[PDB]
Amino acid sequence: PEMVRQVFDVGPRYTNLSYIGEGAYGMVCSAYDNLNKVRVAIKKISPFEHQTYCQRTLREIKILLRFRHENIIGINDIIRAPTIEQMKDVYIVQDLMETDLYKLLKTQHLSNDHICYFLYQILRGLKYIHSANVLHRDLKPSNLLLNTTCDLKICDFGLARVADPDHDHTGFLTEYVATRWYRAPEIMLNSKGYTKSIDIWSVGCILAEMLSNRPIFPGKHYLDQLNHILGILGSPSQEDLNCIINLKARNYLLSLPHKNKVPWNRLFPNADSKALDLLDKMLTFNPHKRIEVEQALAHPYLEQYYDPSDEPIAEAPFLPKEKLKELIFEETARFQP
Ligand SMILES: *[C@H]1C[C@H](C)OC(=O)c2c(O)cc(O)cc2OCC[C@H](O)[C@H](O)C(=O)[C@@H]1F
Repeated sequence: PEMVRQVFDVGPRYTNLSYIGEGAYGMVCSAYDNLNKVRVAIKKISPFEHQTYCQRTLREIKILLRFRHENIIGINDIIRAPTIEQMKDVYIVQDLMETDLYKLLKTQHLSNDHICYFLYQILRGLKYIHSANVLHRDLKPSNLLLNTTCDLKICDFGLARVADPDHDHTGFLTEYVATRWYRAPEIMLNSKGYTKSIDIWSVGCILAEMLSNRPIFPGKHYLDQLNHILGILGSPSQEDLNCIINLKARNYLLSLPHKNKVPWNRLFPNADSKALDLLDKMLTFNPHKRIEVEQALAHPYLEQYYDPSDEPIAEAPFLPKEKLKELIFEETARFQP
């Protein structure tokens, strides 16, 4: 088997490997597809020792095999051993992109036209995801891939879940898995992240980061994340506080000194005014007042791209590790000769 840094056993169809980056449970390589005569991306996954890893791998495979959308990366092939006894790793083959938005923002300033086009494609993909009753729950620059002509695709459904708004309520300061800087304020107050507004907040954070090439809320631990959010949004209104019935969460907010809102055009003096208007509506403190994906697509900032007939929706909306390995084996059987 061909080896990189680690067994990367994808031959003989896929040859001439090059290291790219990292997935959750293994590395990502580029390779030559000898059948299709094009280079592809391959992610190695080794989840079978841990139950939670098998959960993350199975649910992502299930979601991506049903999804078909121009702004969501698809699974072209899945490589694994012919038997459950022999399969230790799984390889996911996907289109080879040029970069991810995290790396791009490290060194490239975006024109307003690029910001607009990137945001349009994120929301177009997100409309499809949400139309399937699915939440991505970990949107961030490193999970957005771009090709050489700036077509954008959403990657990593590792933390995705079916929406469950009737069971979203939780206590104050309960732990959360998704990446800190892109967490909506209600995660730290009273939300399990089971509603679609959790994704819109992350997109708002991504928009702000495209405007300035730096994360807008770079919190350095759990409750510090809320410090950063309130430091820019200012203190929540009485009405928004009244929507927080949990006493521990509400009294925490009531204990804070008053904070003024920082105007978006002071933070982003170069930004298009329409982009800042949409940014404000995505980074709304109250999740029930936060703009939804279809409203965001219809916002004037995105007028040159908006076309609901060309923004498709899903046709079909949505355990011991040994049973999960068996389910992963079964879910990947369609790609076997
Ligand atoms: C999803 C992982 C897929 C395999 O990533 C890619 O396809 C991919 C690509 O085609 C080109 C480049 O330059 C990077 C890349 O993935 C980078 C890894 C990414 O930031 C996350 O860690 C992922 O795993 C990704 F969402």
